[PDB]
Amino acid sequence: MDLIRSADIQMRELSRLTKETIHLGALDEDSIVYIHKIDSMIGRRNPLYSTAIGKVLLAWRDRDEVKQILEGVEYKRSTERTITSTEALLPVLDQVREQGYGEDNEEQEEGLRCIAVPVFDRFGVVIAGLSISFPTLRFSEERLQEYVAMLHTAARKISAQMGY
Repeated sequence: MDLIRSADIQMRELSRLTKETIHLGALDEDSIVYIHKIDSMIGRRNPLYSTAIGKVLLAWRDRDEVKQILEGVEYKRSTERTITSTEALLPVLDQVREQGYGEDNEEQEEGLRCIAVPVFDRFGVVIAGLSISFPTLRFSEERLQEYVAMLHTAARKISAQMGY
């Protein structure tokens, strides 16, 4: 597929620029599926509500489609920070749409942080999320903003190559 071929190039570029773990994820019913990865030094499945990619796959969607997708989900509290109801998640999705990126701030695993941005198809629907990992510590608003800016560049190229 063309999405993975374009993504592969831009993900290798982010890995080059950042040395971080880069993922490409897509919606599989009521979970995310990792479809590509470039490692720090693919088929894995994860919750929609605790992943940065999950948040971006939902945030631009019709909010009735969202509540539909999330109907079947059994929320599980992984960590202190995990969002564990639809009612708690919908306001988070508002912020994701507003700011243009989604995050997982130790919501799946202590010590793990991820930041993600939407990848659009030719119609403006989010078809994948493109993310960057993180060990949590050296937090810099500056690192976050630089990471978001480079994700957006990468995603816009992938989307353009999709016909967006």
